Amino acid sequence: YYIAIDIGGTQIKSAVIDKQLNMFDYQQISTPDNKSELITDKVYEIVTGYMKQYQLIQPVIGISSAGVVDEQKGEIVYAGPTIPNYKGTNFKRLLKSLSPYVKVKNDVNAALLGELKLHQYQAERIFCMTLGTGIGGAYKNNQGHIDNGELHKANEVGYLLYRPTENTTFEQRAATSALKKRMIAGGFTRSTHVPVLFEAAEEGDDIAKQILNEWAEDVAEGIAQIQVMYDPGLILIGGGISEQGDNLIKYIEPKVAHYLPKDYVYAPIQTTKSKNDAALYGCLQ
Amino acid sequence: YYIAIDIGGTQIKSAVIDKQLNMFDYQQISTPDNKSELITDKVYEIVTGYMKQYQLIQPVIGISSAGVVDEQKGEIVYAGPTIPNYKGTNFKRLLKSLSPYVKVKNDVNAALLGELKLHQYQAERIFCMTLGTGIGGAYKNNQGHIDNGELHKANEVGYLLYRPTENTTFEQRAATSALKKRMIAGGFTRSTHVPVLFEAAEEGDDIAKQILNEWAEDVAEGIAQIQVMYDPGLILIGGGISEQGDNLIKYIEPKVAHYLPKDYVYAPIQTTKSKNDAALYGCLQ
Ligand SMILES: CC(=O)N[C@H]1[C@@H](O)[C@H](O)[C@@H](CO)O[C@@H]1O
Ligand SMILES: CC(=O)N[C@H]1[C@@H](O)[C@H](O)[C@@H](CO)O[C@@H]1O
Repeated sequence: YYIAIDIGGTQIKSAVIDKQLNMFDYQQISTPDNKSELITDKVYEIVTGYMKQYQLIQPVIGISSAGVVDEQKGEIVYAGPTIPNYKGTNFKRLLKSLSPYVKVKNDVNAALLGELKLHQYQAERIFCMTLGTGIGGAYKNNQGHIDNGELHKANEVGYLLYRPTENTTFEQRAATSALKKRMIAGGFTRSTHVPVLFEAAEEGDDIAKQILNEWAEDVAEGIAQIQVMYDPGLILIGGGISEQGDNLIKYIEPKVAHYLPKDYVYAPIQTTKSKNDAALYGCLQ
Repeated sequence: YYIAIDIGGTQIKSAVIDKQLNMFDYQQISTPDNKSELITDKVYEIVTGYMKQYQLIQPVIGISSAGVVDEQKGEIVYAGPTIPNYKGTNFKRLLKSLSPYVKVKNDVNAALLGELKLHQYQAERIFCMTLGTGIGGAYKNNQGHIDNGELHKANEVGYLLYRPTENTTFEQRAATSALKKRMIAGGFTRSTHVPVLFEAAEEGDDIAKQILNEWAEDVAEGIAQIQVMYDPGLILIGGGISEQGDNLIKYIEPKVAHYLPKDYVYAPIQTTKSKNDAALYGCLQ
C-alpha cells in the first residue's frame, strides 16, 4: 500500500493506493489556514492515520502540492499567496521518521502524470493547465519527461499576462475567487457557486453567459501564450472546473483563435478525463 | 568544406566552412522580395557558386531560415508576412540535383546552436530570442535538445501577447519595422536607423531614450512570458541588435521585473556573444 496526499489551498485529499492503482480509504478535508493550524501537522496526521489503520512500516508516501516544488529536496521553494507561510515546507524532512520513501511534486505535475497513467493520448507533447483556487501548468515533453525548469518554477502559468493597468496576473483574472468576483460584479446573484453559473448559462441565462464568455476570453488568452511557446499536441484543462467537460471547452476553445493568427493551427483543448483523483495517482510516479 | 546559408527577411548570408569551423568566402546579399525575384533562386545560385569556386561534389549544405521549418522535410511549413509566399519552400527538393546532404533549421535554432558551439554557458536551459526583422525563439532544454513542437512551430514568440484593441502581436510591436515606426511616430530627428537611435540615446537625446524605453517595455513584456513558461537558466537576445550588448540589455533586463511578482527570480538576460555569424555555424549542427 502507497499513501497519496494532494494539497491545495482549499482541500487536502488523500488515499491509500495499492500496486494495481486501486484507491482505498479516500479522504478529503478542508485545508488548514497554515496560521494556527498547520498543513504539515495535518499531513503528518493523515500519514500516521493510514499507518495506524493498516499497520504500515515505512510506507511509500507520495505528495502532490500546490506551489513550486524542488522535487529532489522535497520542498516548497516558492509559493503564491493562496497558502501563506508555505515556502520552506519540506515533506521529506517532515515525514522522515515515518518513512524514507517520500516523493513530492507540484499538483499539476501530479495531475498530468495521473491523467497519463489512466488515459492514453496520441499527442506526444501534452500541456496540462488546471483552473481552480490557483492556475498551474505542467508540460510533458517529446521524450516523455516533465521538466520543472532551472529553478523548478517552469509552467507557473498563473503568472502569465500581467496587465500593469489592471494589476492582475492571469491567475488573478481566471481563478475561482476571481470568477466568483466577476459573477457578483457581473450582476449574477442566483448563487456564488461556480457550477450554478454554468447551469444558468446552459438553461439560457444571458448574464451567466456574458460572465462566462468574458472569463473564458481571459482563459483563452492564457492558453494561447502556452500554445505559442510549446506548440503542443494537446492541452488538457484540469482542476475542479474541469468537471464541466465540453460545456467548459465550448466557451474556451473557440476563443483561443482570437489571440492567434488567422491561419495558425492550435492544439486540441480537452478536459482531463480523470476529474478528481488524477493528482493522487500522479504523486506516486 | 560545408556550405552554410542563413536566410532572413532582410539579408541572406552565406559562407563556406571547414572542419575546424573556419569561415571562408563570407557573403551577404539583400534578400529578394520573393515576388518577382525569388529567394530559392538566390540560394541555388549561392550554392552553385560555392560548388564551382571550390569544385565541391555533393557538398553538405546547411540552411538556416526564418519561418517554421519542418527539419525532416527540409521545408518552410509556416511563414509570417516578413517573407511573402514562403510556405512550401523545400530546400531539399530545391537543391537535390546539387546535393542530397541538405539540412534546414529555423534561424533562431541555428543562431542558438551556433552560439553554443562558440561559447560555453553555465545555464542548463537556454532560451534564445532574436530581435530583428521578425522576432523568433528557440529553447535548448535540460537534456540538450531543441524541440520544435508538435507542428514544428514551438517558440514562435513573435505571436505572443496579441492585443485585440491594438491589433498587434509581440513581433508587430518589437520588430525593427515597429521600432522605426515608433522612431518616426516619436518625432525622432536624426535618422530611421536603429544603431543611430542607440547612439543618440547614449549622447543624451531624450526622445531617443523615450522611444527605446517604451519599446524595451514591450520587449520585456514578451521576455517575461518566456520566463514564466520555461524558467530557463539563461535568456540570450540575438539578432542584429545584439551588437549593442549591454547598451541593449540595460533597457530591457530591468523591465522584465514589471511583468513578474516582486519576489520572482528571473534568468539573466544577455546578448549573444556571436553577433553576426552564429546561424551560419548553427545550420550545420
Ligand atoms: C504557490 C503557487 O504559486 N501555486 C500555483 C501552482 O503552484 C499550482 O500548481 C496551481 C494550482 O493550484 O495554482 C497555484 O497558484
Ligand atoms: C516566417 C516566420 O513566421 N518567421 C519568424 C520566425 O520563424 C523567425 O525565427 C524570426 C526571426 O527571423 O522572425 C520571424 O518572424
